[PDB]
Amino acid sequence: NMPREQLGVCAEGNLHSVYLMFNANDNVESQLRPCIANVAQYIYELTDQYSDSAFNGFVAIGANYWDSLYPESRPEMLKPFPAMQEGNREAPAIEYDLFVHLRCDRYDILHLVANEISQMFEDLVELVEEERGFRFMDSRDLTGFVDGTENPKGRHRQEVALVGSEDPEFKGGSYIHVQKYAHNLSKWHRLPLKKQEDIIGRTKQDNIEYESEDKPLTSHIKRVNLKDENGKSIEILRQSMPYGSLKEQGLMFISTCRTPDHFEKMLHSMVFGDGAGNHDHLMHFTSALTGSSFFAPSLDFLMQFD
Amino acid sequence: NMPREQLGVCAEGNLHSVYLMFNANDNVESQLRPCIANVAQYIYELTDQYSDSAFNGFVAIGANYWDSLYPESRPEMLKPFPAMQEGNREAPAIEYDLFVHLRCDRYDILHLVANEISQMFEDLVELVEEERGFRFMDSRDLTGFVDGTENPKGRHRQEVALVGSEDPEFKGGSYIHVQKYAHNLSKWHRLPLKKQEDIIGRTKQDNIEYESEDKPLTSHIKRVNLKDENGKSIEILRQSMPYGSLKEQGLMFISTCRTPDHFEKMLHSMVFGDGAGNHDHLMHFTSALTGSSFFAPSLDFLMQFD
Ligand code: HEM
Ligand code: HEM
Ligand code: NA
Ligand code: NA
Repeated sequence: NMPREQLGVCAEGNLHSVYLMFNANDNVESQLRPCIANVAQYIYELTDQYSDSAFNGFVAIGANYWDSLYPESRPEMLKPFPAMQEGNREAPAIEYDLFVHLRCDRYDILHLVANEISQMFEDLVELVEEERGFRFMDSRDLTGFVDGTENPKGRHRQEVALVGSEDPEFKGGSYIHVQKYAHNLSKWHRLPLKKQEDIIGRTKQDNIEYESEDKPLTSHIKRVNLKDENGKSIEILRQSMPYGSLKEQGLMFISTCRTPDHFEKMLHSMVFGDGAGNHDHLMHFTSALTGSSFFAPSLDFLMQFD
Repeated sequence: NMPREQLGVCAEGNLHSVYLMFNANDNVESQLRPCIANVAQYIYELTDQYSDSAFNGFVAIGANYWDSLYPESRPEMLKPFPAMQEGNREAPAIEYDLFVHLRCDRYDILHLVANEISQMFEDLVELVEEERGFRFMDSRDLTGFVDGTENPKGRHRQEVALVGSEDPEFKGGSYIHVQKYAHNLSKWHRLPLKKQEDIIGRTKQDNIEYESEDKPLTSHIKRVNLKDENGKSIEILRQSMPYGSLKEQGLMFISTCRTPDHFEKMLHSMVFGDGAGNHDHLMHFTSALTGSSFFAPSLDFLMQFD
């Protein structure tokens, strides 16, 4: 298995993270492609340098810019963010050329690395968005509920997240989708505890999954636990973290997967619901401000250039 | 000594911090004064609740708003930020009604506390500025030099920072000045090491103070180490931390002192220099974007209301 996946795609959780969205200047693709190689490599190398603080990271590339940078070849299923909307439940698409996802248990080291990576890009791209993620309590979303529990574990993570020999040229790569969710915390926190629990489908403190028969059809976990046309579970590996500040704060939702339709099917099920009009009531409490599709290739793919 | 100083004024350093600047709505002083009491108290109480992560904090009150909130009485020496400027060396004044200074070795807890404090203010004030500070490496400024070394230590901190029986009514309070310094890091980091060291007056890595005779008259430490009309050292207790992000980043300079002219004399010496036109060359590398004067009273002063 010659291609090497970037280490931050499947990494276990961290106390802190940085999210950097760049858009490229006109006609710079000849110069960026090798510069992206250096950055990808550096990010990999930093895993070992900063092992002490579990550093890890990845560089991913926007769906709408792939063909300016990599015109000769393409991931089989790559496409733009799947915009959708019903009522107040809006999932907009806002694409960026490049995404740099950085993680560590030390914040000072991410500040340093970010500064460094920014200098690596020279005057070839513009920084468009920057946000900083943080672990909240014992891996909780700012809603006060534990986020992460039913994620793939150990080697299953690789199985779920990484492209394999279905697409030989891009094996080691992952399909990435990012939604910046701005929570309405004042509205949420006026809910009685039982309502909160009924919206997620788990108890808050102890984080105990409801029994099947007890899960409401409008609950987050009922809506995003799907099975394929053959009964098999349809999974993703999420890497999301709380983010923001008083002005604006919520979840930086990140999906990683060997196929892009897993996230889409889940999102459809959340916005549009089950078919008897049972949608995801969690969506009454937060708003997705962005929606971006990327591909994060293997290191080896990124490096074959200049 | 009945008045109790707020615990965050003299606190030892922390890994993280939040800085919140609020301006009050029209004619709300009757309602704010007791609400400020609750907030001050809460911040104190949180020192014990979150001892595990060395939590501490203070609420301070702008020079230009003191008399709307506390018309009956005033700190003896309280006045606006001492604006000054020569050449490109600008120290502007931008005052805010209230400052909430929060600190902790855990960032998640500060996010929570900030959210909470914001809700305490209701619709009586507007949030105007928020920034987050962080320890960089072994307590270094983003210049790569250790910041803090010659600060007062142990009980001397209290001696330097806190008003005493010179002003009985406000004993336990401190005079606070805040400058948001935006560093030009690209410019700084093109300096050869010896130049950097010559600008600060200490060696970078080992942080060794230059000998007197070797300190250049334009070096930061030469300029801000002053003696009074009787030879005695003129001190302040700084509580500054690195802050910001790629868009903008530098030092959140914070001075705390029992008298406000200490910081002023230092700042004058930095901007205007020694008198043979030897100013502080550090100022060629960073720009002070804000300049705010506050008073942080004792808890007991703040609490005597409604
Ligand atoms: C405001 C944004 C969101 C929040 C606060 C949130 C929160 C949660 C929480 C608390 C859980 C239960 C703990 C766990 O099993 O991980 C969960 C489960 C899950 N979420 Fe979300 N989520 C959000 C958005 C999304 C989105 C947009 C998707 C997909 C497009 C998604 C997919 C999933 C999946 C696949 C599970 C595991 C369910 C299972 O199989 O048991 N989440 N989420
Ligand atoms: C860009 C903003 C600033 C930076 C990066 C900076 C950095 C430093 C550094 C690296 C030191 C030496 C280590 C130490 O003894 O603490 C120092 C010392 C000091 N600084 Fe600054 N400083 C800044 C602004 C200021 C300002 C605005 C003042 C006063 C208005 C000030 C007052 C002092 C004092 C009193 C000392 C101790 C000097 C001594 O007695 O040895 N600093 N500063
Ligand atoms: Na490098
Ligand atoms: Na409270």
